[PDB]
Amino acid sequence: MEQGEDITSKKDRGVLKIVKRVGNGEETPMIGDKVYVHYKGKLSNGKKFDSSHDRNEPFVFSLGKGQVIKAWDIGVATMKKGEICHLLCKPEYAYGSAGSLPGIPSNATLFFEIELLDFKGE
Repeated sequence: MEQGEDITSKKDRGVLKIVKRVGNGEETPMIGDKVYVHYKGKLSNGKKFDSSHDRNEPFVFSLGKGQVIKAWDIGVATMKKGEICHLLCKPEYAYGSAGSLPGIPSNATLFFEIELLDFKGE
């Protein structure tokens, strides 16, 4: 039984996490860390709207700086190196009413698969 963990501060089930592969040790990235991920995102219809693998390149960002949707700044901060999770993201924690068009509609829930490849201090 794989139940989603609500990892929001407001506990409004806006970001739900399920671990699919356990990572190494207990360390998680800190705000400001450079993080390296592979990911896939699907819309509710099951079609991919995004994927780093489809670009053949890991995605890199600084954690906690708003360089990614809120759901990722929250979610990746909970991941161990080597961890794979699924992350369900309500639009309020993603692209909201604006969307990111044309690929991500307004008011869309996003369904991610994320692998935390590595992270390091700023």
